[PDB]
Amino acid sequence: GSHMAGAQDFVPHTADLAELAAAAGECRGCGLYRDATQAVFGAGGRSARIMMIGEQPGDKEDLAGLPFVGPAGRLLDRALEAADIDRDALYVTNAVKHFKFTRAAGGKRRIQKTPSRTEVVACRPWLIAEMTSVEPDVVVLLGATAAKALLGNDFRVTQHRGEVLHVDDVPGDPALVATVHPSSLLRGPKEERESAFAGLVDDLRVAADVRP
Ligand SMILES: O=c1cc[nH]c(=O)[nH]1
Ligand code: SF4
Repeated sequence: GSHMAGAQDFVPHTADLAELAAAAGECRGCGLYRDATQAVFGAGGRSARIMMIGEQPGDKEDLAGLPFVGPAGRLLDRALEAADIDRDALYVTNAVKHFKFTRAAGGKRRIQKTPSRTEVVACRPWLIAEMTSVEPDVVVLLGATAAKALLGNDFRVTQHRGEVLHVDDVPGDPALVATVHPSSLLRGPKEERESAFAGLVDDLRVAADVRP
């Protein structure tokens, strides 16, 4: 009803990641396909047991067609290295698959703008498809958007950071760990950003030890 179908019309009944990624290029589940160059689907293979979910592609992601290749990806890799996790053993994706940005004169263009909850819920069927395909043991939710995508619109990362949680409406019942988004660490107060980074590394280590 006045709740949207969003991407559900566009998701094929398949577990194959190539078929899903190509189908996502055709998605018109929300408005974000219009400004964006292409859909940015996940990176990695179905053999991964840990899935990590960011917010949305940024500028270089939208051009490259792959997640976490810009500055946020550098910070993500710093954290993964500190947590002794191999990025190529992960399945990395985003809550929203099309880059949302403004082109408005005169400000910085091609910088991320906040996805609407409408858009996140519209795009969530792709996440469900990816979780059905990869069958992760653990899903790390990087930041508020991704966390709310699976844990609900009233979810606060600051109240549950690093806890190992479960929800009732996701296929296969992976453990969920909500944590800091690496992009949040690019700028901000020094002490809090470094405490947040250490907490991210802790949460990543926790996620790597969990088998529900
Ligand atoms: O892939 C990406 C890049 C930047 N920020 C995100 O949330 N995901
Ligand atoms: S952001 Fe997601 S729901 Fe919206 S058009 Fe792109 S793939 Fe479809």
